[PDB]
Amino acid sequence: TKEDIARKEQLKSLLPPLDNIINLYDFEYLASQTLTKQAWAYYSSGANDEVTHRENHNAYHRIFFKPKILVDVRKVDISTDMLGSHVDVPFYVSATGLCKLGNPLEGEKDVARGCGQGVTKVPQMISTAASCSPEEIIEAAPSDKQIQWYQLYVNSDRKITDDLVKNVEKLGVKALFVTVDAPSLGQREKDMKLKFSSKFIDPSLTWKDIEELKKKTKLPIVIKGVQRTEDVIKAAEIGVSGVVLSNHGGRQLDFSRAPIEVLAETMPILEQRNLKDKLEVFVDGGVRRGTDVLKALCLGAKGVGLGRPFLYANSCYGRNGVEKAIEILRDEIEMSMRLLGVTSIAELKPDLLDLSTLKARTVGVPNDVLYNEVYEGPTLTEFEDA
Amino acid sequence: GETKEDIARKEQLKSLLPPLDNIINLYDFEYLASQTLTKQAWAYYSSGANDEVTHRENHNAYHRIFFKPKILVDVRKVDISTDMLGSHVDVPFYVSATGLCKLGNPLEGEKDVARGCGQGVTKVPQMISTAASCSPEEIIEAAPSDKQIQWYQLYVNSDRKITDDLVKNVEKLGVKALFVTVDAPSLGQREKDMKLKFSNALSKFIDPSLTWKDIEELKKKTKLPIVIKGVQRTEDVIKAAEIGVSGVVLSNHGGRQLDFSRAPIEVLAETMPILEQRNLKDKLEVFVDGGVRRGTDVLKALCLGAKGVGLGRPFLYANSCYGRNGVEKAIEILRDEIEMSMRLLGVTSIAELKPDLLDLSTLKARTVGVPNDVLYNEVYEGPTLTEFEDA
Amino acid sequence: TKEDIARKEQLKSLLPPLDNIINLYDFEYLASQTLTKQAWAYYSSGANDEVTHRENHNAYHRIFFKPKILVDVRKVDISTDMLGSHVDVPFYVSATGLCKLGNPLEGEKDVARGCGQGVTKVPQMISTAASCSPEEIIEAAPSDKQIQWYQLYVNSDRKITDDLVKNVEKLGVKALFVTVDAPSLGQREKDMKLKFSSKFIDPSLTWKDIEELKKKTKLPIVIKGVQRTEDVIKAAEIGVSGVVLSNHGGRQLDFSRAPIEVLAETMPILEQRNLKDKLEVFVDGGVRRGTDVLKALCLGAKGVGLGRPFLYANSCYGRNGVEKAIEILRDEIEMSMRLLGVTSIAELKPDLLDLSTLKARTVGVPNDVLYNEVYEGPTLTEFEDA
Amino acid sequence: GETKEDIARKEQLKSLLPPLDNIINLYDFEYLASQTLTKQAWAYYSSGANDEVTHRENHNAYHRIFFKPKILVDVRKVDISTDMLGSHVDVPFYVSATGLCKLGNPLEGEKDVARGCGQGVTKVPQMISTAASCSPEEIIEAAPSDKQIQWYQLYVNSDRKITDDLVKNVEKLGVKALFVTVDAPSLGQREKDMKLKFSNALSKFIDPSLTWKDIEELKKKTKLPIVIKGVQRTEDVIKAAEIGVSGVVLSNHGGRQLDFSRAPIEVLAETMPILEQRNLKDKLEVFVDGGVRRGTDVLKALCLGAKGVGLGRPFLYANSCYGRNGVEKAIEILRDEIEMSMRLLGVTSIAELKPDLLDLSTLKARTVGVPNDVLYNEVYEGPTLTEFEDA
Ligand SMILES: Cc1cc2c(cc1C)[n+](S(=O)(=O)[O-])c1c(=O)[nH]c(=O)nc-1n2C[C@H](O)[C@H](O)[C@H](O)COP(=O)(O)O
Ligand SMILES: Cc1cc2c(cc1C)[n+](S(=O)(=O)[O-])c1c(=O)[nH]c(=O)nc-1n2C[C@H](O)[C@H](O)[C@H](O)COP(=O)(O)O
Ligand SMILES: Cc1cc2c(cc1C)[n+](S(=O)(=O)[O-])c1c(=O)[nH]c(=O)nc-1n2C[C@H](O)[C@H](O)[C@H](O)COP(=O)(O)O
Ligand SMILES: Cc1cc2c(cc1C)[n+](S(=O)(=O)[O-])c1c(=O)[nH]c(=O)nc-1n2C[C@H](O)[C@H](O)[C@H](O)COP(=O)(O)O
Repeated sequence: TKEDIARKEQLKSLLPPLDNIINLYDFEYLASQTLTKQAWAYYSSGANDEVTHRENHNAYHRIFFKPKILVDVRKVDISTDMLGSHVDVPFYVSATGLCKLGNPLEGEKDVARGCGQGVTKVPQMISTAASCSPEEIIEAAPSDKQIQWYQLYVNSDRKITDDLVKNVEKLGVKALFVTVDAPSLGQREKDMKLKFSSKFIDPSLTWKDIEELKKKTKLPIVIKGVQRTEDVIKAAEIGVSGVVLSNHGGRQLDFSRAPIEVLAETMPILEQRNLKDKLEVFVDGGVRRGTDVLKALCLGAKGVGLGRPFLYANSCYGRNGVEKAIEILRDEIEMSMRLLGVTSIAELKPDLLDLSTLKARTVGVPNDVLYNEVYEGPTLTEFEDA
Repeated sequence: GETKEDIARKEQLKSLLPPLDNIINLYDFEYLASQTLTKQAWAYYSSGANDEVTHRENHNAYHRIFFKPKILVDVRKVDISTDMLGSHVDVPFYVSATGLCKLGNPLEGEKDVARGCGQGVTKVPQMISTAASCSPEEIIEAAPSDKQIQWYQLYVNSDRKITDDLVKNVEKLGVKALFVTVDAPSLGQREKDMKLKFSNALSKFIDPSLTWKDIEELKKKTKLPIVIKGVQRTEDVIKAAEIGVSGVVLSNHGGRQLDFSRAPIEVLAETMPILEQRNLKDKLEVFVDGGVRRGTDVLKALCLGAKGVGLGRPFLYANSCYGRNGVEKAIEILRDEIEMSMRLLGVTSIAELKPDLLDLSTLKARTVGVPNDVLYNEVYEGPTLTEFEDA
Repeated sequence: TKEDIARKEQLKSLLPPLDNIINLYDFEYLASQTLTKQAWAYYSSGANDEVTHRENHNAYHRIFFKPKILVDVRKVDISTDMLGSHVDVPFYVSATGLCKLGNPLEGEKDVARGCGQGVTKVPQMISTAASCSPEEIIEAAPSDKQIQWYQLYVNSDRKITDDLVKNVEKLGVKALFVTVDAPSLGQREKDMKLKFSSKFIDPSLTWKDIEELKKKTKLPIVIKGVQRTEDVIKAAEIGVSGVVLSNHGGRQLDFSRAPIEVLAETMPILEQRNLKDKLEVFVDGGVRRGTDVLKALCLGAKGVGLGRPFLYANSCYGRNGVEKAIEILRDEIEMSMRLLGVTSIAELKPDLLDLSTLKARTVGVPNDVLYNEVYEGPTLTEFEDA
Repeated sequence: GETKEDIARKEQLKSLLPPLDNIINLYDFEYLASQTLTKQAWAYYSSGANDEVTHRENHNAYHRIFFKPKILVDVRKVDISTDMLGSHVDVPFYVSATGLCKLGNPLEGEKDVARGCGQGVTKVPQMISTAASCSPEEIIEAAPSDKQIQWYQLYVNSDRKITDDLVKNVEKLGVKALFVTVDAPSLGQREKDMKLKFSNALSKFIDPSLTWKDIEELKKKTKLPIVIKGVQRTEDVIKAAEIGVSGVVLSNHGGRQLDFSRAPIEVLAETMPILEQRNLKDKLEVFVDGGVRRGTDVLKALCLGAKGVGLGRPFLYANSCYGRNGVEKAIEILRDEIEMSMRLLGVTSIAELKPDLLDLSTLKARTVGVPNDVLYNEVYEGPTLTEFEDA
């Protein structure tokens, strides 16, 4: 609408220096003002009323910390293992389709770059729906040490999916995340409203098919989009490597629970049956601060994913932005680890958390409109007129 | 009390209404109606009893329920048809009785909802109000389809002969059930309505004497299935089963009667397990209404074991902005919302919607916060986001 | 501040016709705009941060109704007995000092008039701190049938209080409410802020003194301002007639509980010890609708008081306003009784109430300012530009 | 990053500040400071770690506690004096350590709080910060009264000789206890502060290695009572008692360090009963700080068994607007708030403040609402009040 005049003025040199970016929300704010209406709609959107998208995040605040004091914390290590690889941090960039809307010149290529160009090396989940080719993305990663996973929507045409699995294996991805929370497309209304002037994805995907995909590949399988303890147990029973507790960033079923709350529930069940070492359990949704990450890890998550935050960093400052987002988050984790009073990821245990109010998921009774309207609050002292 | 704001409202209405294809959800209809209906029409449709808490609560209580969706289930094909009161129904929801539909649709009123409910590929049951602005005969005649279900809403008169003639007439006109409304012996005080009359409660028409005996007698006078509409507690659900009526609507009249009646979704959750405990499982069909605006709302109620879920206001609004095709669009929006969240839920039929698909652990978290600390919050300044360069 | 120009313009003929007053809040609104800054401050005020004042009301919303349908409700009776007198309604006007601030010409006289001038006769509690004399108030009541109670602050000079008790007995008051929640004055900051350009009340009042006051008078004693089950039991043990569960309209101790919540707690204790008939138990605070009254009565209150609502009616439309406030409330009760499915005050029992969430008295965790600020809600469909 | 808004702030400050007698509560000081301090001073004082939730929570958690006041008790005379760490104290509260008090009071800084704490009829303990802008000697010299209590806040340096000299110096200067701060091995990220630096974390100074052994050693090196400041869980309270230190401050540094540390009032409630269960009753004096702004806040903490309650920010604000007499006014406001609500509580001394005066049943109701339904709430129109006549 010939208004992106204003839009290139902000982008251009009105953007703050990267070094002035304090947190992940800063990236989000700037993204909100500079992207095209449709890039913004496509990235920021959730399903229907977007309660789950929001509740993904808010549920972290239903958990508090019980930190240890008087512990030597001079030295902290936040490295860990995810899917047989050693990783610098306990988080990753979750898979995120069509990055070219926000970063038109480089797209998914810049995520790879930002994930390996600096001191800390963060795993990248690549979308089957990436606007770049899997080859353009792997051959762009500036360090052999960095790792890459492939996210898979299994096609109705299973020949397509059988060759895809084979092409990514030989390109060096270290795992397959099979997305199972999107048999039909979540109704994302922000998109639709602006639009006013599936085959891609097989809705028949079965457990039996996952049993089958186990046999046709040597890459480790994580079932991405589990939303129930019962199905975590089912992933164990069929012997996949892992599972992402996820609701697609609240882009699919609205009133899916927060994965953090589901985590809290499933981990203890997985212990009453030996299964803690069997199944790596990942978590995404709503994660915006180092303490969110820490809460997850304390509950038993092997790793925690982020989508939108990185997507927004990438869309404003490309690869450099991604590297900074990594820096911001990695420091948030170390700094708060220290205040928690532990020194390694393996020391992050449930006794560090206060879980007594996890289930305080409330809906107030409607506000008394008349009563509140006529009431006049207390008032501060004023300053003389002089 | 309308100005020549009849004009501001008319240009609004007049071609400024967006194309029907651009309506995404049931709220849109609501929004459009709020700007285009006459002040009296808007007040009559949109209002509730006293402080309107029950009205809003009806809706919010749905949000105290979350889902436990099944993954990696074959959800290629999905069917949302079911049965209600002995008839096959394309859909698990229906249009509840609303009086005076001509305030919003002056030309056609209830006839246009009959048309919307029955014209297209998806057909929806319609409950006809005793306070309908059109006649029963007009509304039944108007029905474009033989396979479409019309039900009749009854207010029993103090003069029982009138009620007797009425029941005989609608049975003969071919309605398929009687919903006897029991939650309005006294008329709920809808203050938005009163606020117009100035600056702009017992009646013989609805008999405040209606009793359990009266319902018992009524069922010997007709072969139509009888439903008690306006049940607000489990004790009365059990009572309904005892007198052997067909069903019950857990309802509070859309928050238009008693304020601080519970959300029907909450009563449902309490009631159905107690109806297993006592065997009465499928002796009584249990319907729920009020505050339903999304397919996931409908799904939650069915998972608790509602036979069907009714909507009032959303259909009023569609009819008032877009007549018959508005009603069909409303039917399509909701139909699609239900099918699509069934797939994501991991079930393929109505019978497969069961309590184990719901997380019910925070159902009871209906809270009133301690008043906030206005001075503390006033002086407090929150974090801010980075700004763009000054220039 | 020569602004009460505006003030007499509203008062004068800008005031809506009495017949256009729908509810008790309407009176409150109009009062808010027309009273002097200091009358408003003096009436509307609560203690410190005014949480209790507000929580008095909000706690009613922590209770829902379980109403009976298919009950013949053609006929309802809301009459009852309070302190050996038959009363038309199950409520009363609580005592309220200095009514001349709002109604300068008539004051406490107009409350009496409004309480007996129309069809329904409501009891009046008279303040020891009334701006009118007890004689001017009793001799103004236009029906002998109407009843009057006296509220007593016992003076440090007990001669003053001994003659006062004697003067009100012979003037025909049918009871004494001894106020015990105000040994020191609650800090009411709205007053203080505007003011910037005790002996009256004995802080040594003891149980022993109430035992003593029992002997020196034949009028029935209600201890007004009980805030604990433990002290209700103490009023029983010393054989007073009644007790008002009250915190002075949140004008005294902030973070006193809502009397409704205290009611809910004490009534069942009074049954596990025979005491339900022994002690009449009254309740005030926050009551603004017929359903508030009904909730109280269902829990076992013998009556429910209101202050501010009547005070505001009286201050805008004097005696006529008071009569209308009575009408508004009395109809609210009958109408909702009917919808509840009972026909007499004695049928108002706890089984009519849903008490499962009485203790859902919550404080949210602080709002996530950044997260919420950047989030953009869903949006309604717009209307064409045309 | 100050404009010649140094001027807008100076006319504000300059005689436009209201008379001290017109200040009603601790919030007023806060308000006045927010308009008169330099941007850096305001950010440094008012800010917390990351999203600042713990900071606000410190305060709100007090509101999860209600009172069970005793009636018809003789409350003519009331006494709020008590003892802390072996000294008699006029009051149950104290001024916690805040660094850099010269940002707000350029001329006098910490010396003016020393004066405010000790000048008048009511005297209040002062904890001196290691990051004080004035010197210990300056601040102690400044104390107008022999009977006034000064305590010292210690950050142990990586170079322990510096800490050793410091402890010997302040002991000799006559401070009455050591508060060793343990909740800041890493510096909390206070983003309001950072937001100025642009567009306008380990240090050798605070040793991140500090250990339980180090505290044990410290107590053999001084006769002063030692308090561990920044205890955030009961497990560490038990640990403090085991090594036989004098006391513990349940504190999270005013929400300036770990975000999502609990409200200390909540930890208090959990901790004290466990300190009966194990006998350790009065082996350890337990202090609480953070979010305290009213006398009833102080009362709640004492009823749970705190020995004393500390305040940071409110005293900073009084000192920054009004220097020494601001501090005294703050002391008087709070002193009066405590005495007056003791009477209404129905007790007459500190020892009489016990758990049975509190309603603790909703202490755990720390909730996060499900996000609200923006579309539902948007279209919804509430009831309105009557209007005055058009004319
Ligand atoms: C933001 C976003 C997220 C997407 C995403 C696209 C966007 C714009 N997409 S999508 O086009 O199908 O909807 C996917 C995707 O391709 N496949 C997938 O498994 N997850 C996808 N995710 C979800 C992602 O994997 C995380 O679950 C999600 O972003 C986590 O939520 P936050 O963004 O709140 O961290
Ligand atoms: C919105 C509305 C609802 C009415 C309604 C009128 C309006 C404007 N009316 S009424 O004039 O008596 O109040 C009736 C009616 O005629 N008879 C009846 O049984 N239900 C009536 N209902 C209630 C209706 O049957 C549903 O219970 C109600 O609309 C469901 O709530 P929602 O609108 O929130 O879905
Ligand atoms: C509104 C108000 C109430 C007063 C009241 C004065 C005002 C302006 N006064 S007072 O000057 O001491 O504070 C008294 C009073 O005289 N004595 C008393 O027992 N109650 C007094 N009450 C409290 C009254 O008895 C009720 O408890 C209170 O008004 C009930 O709260 P609502 O106003 O919210 O119903
Ligand atoms: C407000 C504030 C508090 C500081 C404070 C500085 C400020 C501006 N500082 S600080 O520079 O390291 O962060 C200290 C300090 O020097 N040393 C210490 O032990 N506590 C320090 N505190 C914390 C103080 O001792 C109390 O725990 C805190 O102020 C209590 O919280 P309220 O302000 O909410 O009462």
